[PDB]
Amino acid sequence: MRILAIDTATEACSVALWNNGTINAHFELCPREHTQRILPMVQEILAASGASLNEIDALAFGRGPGSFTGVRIGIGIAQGLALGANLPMIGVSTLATMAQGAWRKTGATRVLAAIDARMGEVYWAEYQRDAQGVWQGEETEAVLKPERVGERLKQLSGEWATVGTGWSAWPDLAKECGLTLHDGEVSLPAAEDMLPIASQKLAAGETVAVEHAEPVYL
Amino acid sequence: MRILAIDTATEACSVALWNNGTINAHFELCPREHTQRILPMVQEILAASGASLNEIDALAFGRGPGSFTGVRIGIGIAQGLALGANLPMIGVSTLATMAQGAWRKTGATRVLAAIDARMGEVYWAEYQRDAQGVWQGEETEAVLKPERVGERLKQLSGEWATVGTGWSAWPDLAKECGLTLHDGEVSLPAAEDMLPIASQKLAAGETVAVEHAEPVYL
Repeated sequence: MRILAIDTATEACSVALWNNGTINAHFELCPREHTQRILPMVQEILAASGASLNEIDALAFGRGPGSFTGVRIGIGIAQGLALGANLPMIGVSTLATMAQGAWRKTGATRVLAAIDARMGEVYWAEYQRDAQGVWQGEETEAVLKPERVGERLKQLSGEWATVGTGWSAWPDLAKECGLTLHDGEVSLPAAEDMLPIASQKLAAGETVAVEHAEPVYL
Repeated sequence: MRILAIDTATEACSVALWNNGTINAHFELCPREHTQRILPMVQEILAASGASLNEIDALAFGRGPGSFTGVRIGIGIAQGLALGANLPMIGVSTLATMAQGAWRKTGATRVLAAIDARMGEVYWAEYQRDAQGVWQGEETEAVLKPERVGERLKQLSGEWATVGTGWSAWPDLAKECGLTLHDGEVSLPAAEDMLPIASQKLAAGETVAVEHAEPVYL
């Protein structure tokens, strides 16, 4: 089947289409104005793989956390796209997406995701890929102050890969914790990494109707 | 046939559905966050008239002028909705929409539309309904300084109905011009008034594909 993923949760916007494993994706840093770029990206990606919106089985959307406005804009477009085509929707975490990206690029299986939320906050998550490739640790997603993150890091063990803008925003985090951290090579989520996660949810039937697609509230 | 109109160009957001003349509409003042309200409004309206998105013949969208961000958000959702359903799109002017509203509520046939654009500017238009009900004067749409509007008013004649927030923002306009002005009873556009205009365009085949739907640039 086919899965179309869309992400506009952060400073970047991206689209990806999954077709029996074969991926078609596009990623670009999105200005303070995302909306104007999604639709064209979507139509390009669909055309590239010779697919119609009505031929897609599910539409994966970025449920955040991240930009309050950006996350909601993306969900809005996604719903529009899914409603007009009667498509089931799949919410995917921005933090989990970056973790999958770390696995894709560096083979990391334990990811500490930290997003530099404005005004001194950070969106945090501790993700660990299990044997079936499902990222465990969604219950750890939270919005914390740098200080509490530093506190959290002292309770962790084993090695981890770091992903997200939060690390460069608060360089003391990786420095003061006694953990062995590796660079996940992921600063921002990419729709292409949303696909593997959306597919596993589809396989389990964890989808939502258009009217129930919403942003995560941490 | 059926026409679905959506407007989020100004401080208000609205949706309306035309079914062989029978209208179903909803209007509400939209906060600094519109996106979150459109989809539900759309699904409500479609359900109320027992219609599916795929049963609609055209999707009318607010092409502005108005909020730079608001206008683009609306177009984005509309495109999403139209693409997933393979629907032809119809751009409708925010100023013309308010003029149609004035005709609906007061029978006005000559409308001076003025929108209070931020930072001391005003979106302006001189609209006149012809015998077939088509609003002539689209070529007059422009972004002007209050002073130039006052200047423009001195070149006009006959009576006019006033619509838009621009009049209350610059009360000297109606006071210093020698024109007989009547209250159009319309401060903000309503999707329901976009319908008659979208229908005439549909009848003439003046529609655009999803990828060509864009905001007006004054």
